[PDB]
Order: sequence, then structure tokens, then C-alpha cells
Amino acid sequence: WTGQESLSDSDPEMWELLQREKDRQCRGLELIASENFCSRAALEALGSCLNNKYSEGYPGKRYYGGAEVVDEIELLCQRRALEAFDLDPAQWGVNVQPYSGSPANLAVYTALLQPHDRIMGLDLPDGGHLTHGYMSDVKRISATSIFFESMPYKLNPKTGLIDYNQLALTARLFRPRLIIAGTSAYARLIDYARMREVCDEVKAHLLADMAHISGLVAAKVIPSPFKHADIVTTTTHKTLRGARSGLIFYRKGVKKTGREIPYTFEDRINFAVFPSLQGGPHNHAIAAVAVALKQACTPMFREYSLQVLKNARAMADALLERGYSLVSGGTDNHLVLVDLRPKGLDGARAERVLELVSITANKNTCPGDTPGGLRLGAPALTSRQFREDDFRRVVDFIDEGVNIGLEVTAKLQDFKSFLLKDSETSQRLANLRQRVEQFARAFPMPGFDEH
Amino acid sequence: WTGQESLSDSDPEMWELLQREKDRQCRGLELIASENFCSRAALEALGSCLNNKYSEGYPGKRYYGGAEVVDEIELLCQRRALEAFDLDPAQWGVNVQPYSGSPANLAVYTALLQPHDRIMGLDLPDGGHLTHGYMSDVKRISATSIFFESMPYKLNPKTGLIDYNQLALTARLFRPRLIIAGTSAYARLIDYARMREVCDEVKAHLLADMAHISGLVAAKVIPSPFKHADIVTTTTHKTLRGARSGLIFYRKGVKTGREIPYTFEDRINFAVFPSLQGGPHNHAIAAVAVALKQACTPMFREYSLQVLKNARAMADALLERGYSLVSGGTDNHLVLVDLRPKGLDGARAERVLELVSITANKNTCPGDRITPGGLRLGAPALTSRQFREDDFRRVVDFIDEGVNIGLEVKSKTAKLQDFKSFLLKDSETSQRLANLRQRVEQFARAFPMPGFDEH
Ligand SMILES: Nc1nc2ccn(CCCCc3csc(C(=O)N[C@@H](CCC(=O)O)C(=O)O)c3F)c2c(=O)[nH]1
Ligand SMILES: Nc1nc2ccn(CCCCc3csc(C(=O)N[C@@H](CCC(=O)O)C(=O)O)c3F)c2c(=O)[nH]1
Ligand SMILES: Cc1ncc(COP(=O)(O)O)c(CNCC(=O)O)c1O
Ligand SMILES: *Cc1c(COP(=O)(O)O)cnc(C)c1O
Repeated sequence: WTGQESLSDSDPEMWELLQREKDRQCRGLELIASENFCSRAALEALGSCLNNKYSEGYPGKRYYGGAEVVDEIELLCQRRALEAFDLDPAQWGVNVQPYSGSPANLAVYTALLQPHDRIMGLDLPDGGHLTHGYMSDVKRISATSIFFESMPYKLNPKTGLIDYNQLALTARLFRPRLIIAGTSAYARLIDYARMREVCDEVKAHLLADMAHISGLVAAKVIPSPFKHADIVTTTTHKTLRGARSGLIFYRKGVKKTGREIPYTFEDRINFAVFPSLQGGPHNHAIAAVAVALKQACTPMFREYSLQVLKNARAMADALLERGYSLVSGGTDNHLVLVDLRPKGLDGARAERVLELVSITANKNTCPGDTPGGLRLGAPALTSRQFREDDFRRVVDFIDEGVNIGLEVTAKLQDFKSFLLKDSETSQRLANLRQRVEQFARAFPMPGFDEH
Repeated sequence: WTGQESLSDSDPEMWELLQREKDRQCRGLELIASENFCSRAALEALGSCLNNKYSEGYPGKRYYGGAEVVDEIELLCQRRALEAFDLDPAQWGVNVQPYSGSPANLAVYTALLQPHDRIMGLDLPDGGHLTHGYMSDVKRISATSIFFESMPYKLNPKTGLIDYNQLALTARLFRPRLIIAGTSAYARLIDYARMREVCDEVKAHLLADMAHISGLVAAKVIPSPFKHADIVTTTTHKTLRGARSGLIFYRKGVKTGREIPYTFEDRINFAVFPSLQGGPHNHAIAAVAVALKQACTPMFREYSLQVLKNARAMADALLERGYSLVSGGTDNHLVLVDLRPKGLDGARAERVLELVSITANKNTCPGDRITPGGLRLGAPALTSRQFREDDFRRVVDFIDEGVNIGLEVKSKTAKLQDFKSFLLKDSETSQRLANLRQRVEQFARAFPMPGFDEH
């Protein structure tokens, strides 16, 4: 044994599973708004010798030695993080060590708040994320709701937009220390101007969770929340098309004596990440992020992202011109909130049938009473150089599924079994999927060819 | 743009950085007890297309769909995890989604304890880990000390061993709900049976954090904490020699005919997701499964046996050159060197060894409370490079020269910053450092190295 043997030679059971997933990604249509396809250049760094480096601390202030190279890699990933969103190194700093999106959020709460301090984030069935402080009416779900006290602000069931007035009303009754301006299922764009005015009034921190829209924000297509938020957190995948990791952007520098009142985010944010919450950084993921961050500064990524919104807008209209209602009436980002029960069926039903024909989406609760819609995502297939005509065949493929969906019971377990057990329906199953797989494989696929 | 362009063409600046780090690991004498060299097979999975799949949830119970393949991978990583540590699936379960070791421990505390519940681990300067509840006299440092209330137990300064007597004394006063049996800088075997007696008395969960010794435990070269612990957490790197990830093992099944059942599974799994983490890192999970498969082979047992021999040989060699060892020696993979009887501190010795391509870390000794007077040295890294006992005796000789160099520079320097700046701006010592560094790098480069050849 040397440690240099190939994966296909040493672990053939795992190699087959790698290819089964590589084939599944190639053969299907990916419409989960949070997923993408990482470049091969980043994956080469993700699976590199940087995994063998314990570098606890930060460049300059590391717990031990040997960090000659990973310091430059962390600093380069920091330099590339501020470039990808155009930020002055005197007004903004970045922490590239968070393991993922959820760790990056909990690191901000630990840094700026005390245990049981008050948190305000958009509710989960209304389009917010778990880490925004989601607890149900029976349990505290996210640990962000355990170690901190969270009250959600809901969607206006009329416009489908954020009830920016009910928020300001409750924000003075709740008196939170931080409010999260970010979403996981929301087609419109966040009015960061209202969020900052609400925050600056009740004297709360404005945190922008731009994980879903980080790529779009980098390409300067949608308004950047860096003009209003003191703290900006994001994943490095979703639309940024990078390895799974996280980032924390924070204000830096100087925010009646005549003495400058300085920003106090850097030292606290860095200390909460290490040594408070995390141990050794994942330097392989850090370098892979720097690779994908450099790709975001390129004109190609802007042309890519501009194609995502066109693919999302053309998908939205292609849904519309068939008789589909869109929550908020349309899309201005990368994903469409399809309101499905005006057509006669819900989300949990549509998402299963689409999955069986190699079309991946997620049910999402729409303003209503079993969820009533889907969250269809452009950025995944857009990275396969999809175009407006291609997504129109995707929506026509999705929609042959929903038309089966309206024809496929009573319960959801019957709906489930009737999909695969009904022999006559089971043969239309292989029919629709075979042409979806035949249509999807023809497009290119980023990353390695084999795995 | 295809997304299939190589890194060498797409980002030459990053590619040059990857090669510089690769040369540093190849040319250096890696002695950090927590570091290892991951195999190429696991690294192929770590940087694979599994990064693309969101599989929030668990096999069977997924929040989306299309996770049919990553369900088989995650289920396989669990089976290999139980087989690597010879665990009955009816008696033990395992969660394979913790992003690292620290998230694994925080998930266990969140799963089993209410906020501000009480925790007891080995104090950090005494050899415990940050995530075992460390806080200083002035500041809460680890989040283990903020969301929960921790009180440490200490070593016996006479023997260098864990004071199990004082632990039992203070545990009855403090009444912890969970005690951590695990170390980051401890050369001896932990009396898990005695830890279990203390936990059984004060009615506390016994958590075994076997991160540093997980490889030794899997190869059955040292006693297993699974024999006495309720929860076992570990990193997947270090002696397991995998990618950076975490694992949470837990009891399951059955603990007037009323058989009390184990209630760890659902609480542990809920704390990982949806409480603390989001989407699993399926690429890291597969790399862990590859390494766990490697840990079941006779080769891995021979590797772990060699790690014990190399550590003891490094310990015996240090004793011959007139060095002191905390607890008098070692029974595992690392050695705690006490440098105070020779006149140098671990802070100065760490920088000197770093400039001759010998990476170690300063370590507090039983006594100071003060710049550290000791050094932690590990065997697993170089042993993976096929180092043997004579090679480590040679490794000590290079270390002994660095210490003698550090002694000479301290006699010509004042503060610590004047010491570090002297090795870089004094030609007579700089020239003598370049000769030892070159003589060390030549020795290190000759040995094989796991992973890819160029990155
Ligand atoms: N809008 C929006 N859409 C999406 C789509 C994916 N995500 C991220 C993942 C969310 C996962 C999640 C949220 S709530 C919950 C839950 O309570 N699950 C069990 C609890 C018991 C158990 O886990 O056994 C239940 O009570 O059934 C979850 F599992 C989001 C998001 O954050 N927001
Ligand atoms: N025995 C043992 N050996 C090792 C070797 C590596 N580790 C794990 C990493 C330990 C890191 C760490 C421990 S204490 C501390 C700290 O408080 N540092 C600043 C705070 C301000 C700042 O960091 O910005 C200070 O208060 O001056 C740290 F950062 C361990 C371990 O856990 N135990
Ligand atoms: C017992 C223990 N637990 C957790 C960790 C760290 O977990 P991460 O993978 O999240 O870093 C360490 C390594 N601590 C550093 C060292 O011993 O050198 C450790 O020794
Ligand atoms: C996806 C997402 C997360 C979760 O990220 P993980 O990498 O799964 O921890 C958090 N916040 C937002 C806004 C997201 O879109």
C-alpha cells in the first residue's frame, strides 16, 4: 500500500457509485434552485493535498507553523472574494473558513449576539431558510432558534412579496438585535432599502444571506445587498458554481466627540469562526472556492448569470403562457415560484412524478392552506449552456409530467404507488423519462467526465 | 467555457500554489500529531461530482429527490464505519454527516443537553480539546463554553496522567450531564472503565472523543472506548487517514420487566440536520467511506502497529539524548516532550524546527499556567510515508540539532520577537539553518507520499 493507487483500482465499489451519480446528473434535468455543477478546476483543488494541512488560526496568527502556502491560499481566496462582488478592502473584510452555509450563519449570531438574543428572519414556509431562526408550533427546529430567540416575519399573501410593513410593525415590538435579509424560495428581489430602514430604526443588525443569489450578485445583474447590509453571508455553491463551503462578509473600518466610531465586526466574526465554533479549516475547499471565485470575476460568468435570469424569465413566461400562476407574478432572480393548485394539483405530488422522469425539483409552500407549488431552478441547467428554447422544452417536459400528475388517487401514498405500480401508467413512465434523458444527455456537463 | 478545463490551464496562480504546498509536504518532516497524508483514492472522491448533489435529510427520508445514488453512498459509509470499529449494527448507530470534528461534538451537546447544561472535559492546557468546554480566566473561548456550562478536570502534575480521583470528587460537586473522555495532547491510554464509573455515579453521559486515536482503535492496537462509552465522536482525518469530516457513533437498542431503551439515534440525527447543518458534503462522505474501507484491511493494522512502534522509538530516542517526557513516555501515536530541563521553551523550539522543515507545535507542560515549555510530536504522518523505527531515531537527531540551534540563539537574544527575527537576519545562524533544512529536506523527499503526485 502506497496511498497513490487509483480509486477505480482500490475501491471499485465506491468508483461504481461515483459513476452512477455522474450518469444520473448527466441524464437528468436539474431544476432544484440551490444546485449547480462545479467546474473541474475547482474539484481538482477540492481533492488536493491541501486536505493534509491543519492550519488553525488565520494568516499571520496561526496556532502553529508550516502554513507558508495555505496562508497565501487563504489570503488569495480573501482577495478574490472581495473582487467577485467589488468591495473596497478598507470597507469590507471576508472570512473564508465557514464549512458551509449553515455554519456561516451560526458564526455570525455567535459573533454579534449573546445567547437568547432576538433574531428576525423570513419564515421557512414563506421562503426563508432554516438557519434564519425557524421553529414550528411544536418544536424548535434550527439550532439558530435554540441558542437564540427568533420571531419570523411572513409573506403578504396578496402580493406574494415580503410584508415589509408588518415587519417594521413587529420589529419595534420584538426589538431584535439582528434581522436576516435572505431567502431560499423567493422569485422577487429583496427590498434591502426597507430592511435597512427597519434595522436602523429598531437598532438591529442587517444580515444579508445571499446564498441563492450570490452568483447573480457577483455578475452585477441584480442589486447587490452590500450597499445596505453590515454582514453578508453566502454559500459558495448554489449559483456561485463552486465547492460546498461558506463565506462571511463584514463591514470594516469606520462606520459627536469628533473621534471615529469604528466597525467592531472583524474581530468578533473571526473569533466566532475560530476558536469558538470550528476547528481546522478545510483548505481544499478554501482553494476550490478561490478557483470558482476567480471564475466569477470573468466576463463569462456575467454572460452565464445573465443567461440564468433569461432562462428563469423565459421559463416563467413559458409556464405563464400555459396557464400557470407565479407567486409574486413573475421572477427577477434565478428561480420561479410556481403556484400549482390553480391548475389543480400541489407540490408534493408534482415533485415525485418529475423525479421519476429524471427531473429534479422541490415542493415549496405557496401562500395558501401539503405544499402548493414547486421551486424550479435555472442555474443548474444554465451551466450546461442551456438557452431559452431549451428551457421551453424543459417546461414542456415538466408540464407533460404535471399533465400526467393531474391524471395520476386520493392520498399521497396512493399517488406514490399508482406512479410505479399501475402497469399502463408505468409504461408512460419509461416513455417520458427516456426522451427527457435523451434530450438532457446531449448538453455538456462541467467537471470530470468519469466522476 | 465548458467547466471541464483543467486547473493548470484555468488558474495557473492557484495551480502554482497547490504545487508549492505539495513540495512542502514532500520535503518536510511532518510531526504534527493531528496531521496525516490522505490517500489518492479518497482524494478522488473528495473532489468529485458528489459536490453537486443536495441531499438534505437522511437515506430514505430526504427533503428532495434524486438522491438515489448518494443514499447508497451514505448507507455504505455507515456500514464501513461500523465494520471499521467492529460494531454491532443492532447495538451501535453512526451519523456520517458532521462537517468536521468540532461540528460533531457540538451536535452531540445540542442533541443531548439543554442550553447551559453542564459539561466536563480535560482542560485544554492539560491536553483536552477546545470543543471539550474550554474557557479561560477572562473569556469564553469555545462555543462549548457559551451555549453550555463547562468545568474542566485536570492532570496529576506528579504523574502527568488524568487525575481520575479529583475528577470523581469534582464531578459529584459539579454534577455534569456529560463528561468527555478524549484528548488532543495526551500520550497515555484513557481509563474508559474508570470514566464510566464516574459517569454512572453522577448519572452523566460518557462521550468518547477518540479523534486522535480513531485509527489505533479501528486497528485494535489499543483498547476501544466503544466498550464503555455511550457516544463516540471522531474526526475522519488524523490516524484514520481520510478526508476532513466527522462521525458520531451512538448506542442503540435496549440499555418489573421494563427494559429501558436507548434514545440517542433520533436526538443525534436531528441535531446534525435540520438543527445545525444544511446539505451534507457527499463528496467528503464518500472519501470517508473510502478511508474507512482502508481501515478494515490487514494493511491498516500493520500501519497502526508501526505508528505505536515509531512513537515509542521517538520517545526512547528522545530519552537517550537527555530529554524529559510528560507521563514518562507514550502508549499511543504521539509523544509529549518536556523541554524545560534542557533550557528552551516550546515557542522558540517550534519556530526553529519550522525553519528546518520540521513541523511541530508547542505544548503546555504540567507546571506552567506562561510560554509553553514543551512540544508535541506525532508519528502518524511520517509513518504513512513508510518511516520506520530507525527513521524516527534519525528524525530525533535532526530535532536535537534544531534544539541546540535554538539554545545558541536564545543566549544571543532577548524577547521572543527578537528571537524569531534573529533566525532570519543573522547570517551565521541563517547559514546554519539552511544546512540543516537542506539536510532534512533531502532525507524527507526520499520517502514515498500518498495522494496525487503533483497536487
Ligand atoms: N423555503 C425553503 N425551502 C427549502 C427547501 C429546502 N430547504 C432547506 C432544508 C429545509 C429542511 C427542513 C425545514 S423544516 C424541517 C422539519 O421540520 N423536518 C421534520 C422534523 C423532524 C425530523 O427531521 O425527523 C418534520 O417536522 O417533518 C426540515 F427538515 C428549504 C428552506 O430552508 N426554505
Ligand atoms: N492541548 C491542545 N492542543 C492543541 C493544539 C491544537 N489544538 C486545537 C486548536 C486550539 C486553538 C486555541 C486554544 S486556546 C486559543 C485562544 O484562546 N487564543 C486567543 C483567543 C483570541 C484569538 O484566537 O483571536 C487567546 O485567548 O490569546 C486557541 F485559539 C489544541 C487543543 O484544543 N488542545
Ligand atoms: C479530540 C479532538 N476533537 C476535535 C478536534 C478538531 O476537529 P476539527 O476536525 O473540527 O478540527 C481535534 C483536533 N484539534 C487540533 C489538534 O489536536 O491538533 C481533537 O484532537
Ligand atoms: C442553501 C442555503 C443555506 C444552507 O447552506 P448549507 O451549505 O447547506 O449549510 C443557507 N442559507 C441560504 C440562504 C441558502 O440558500
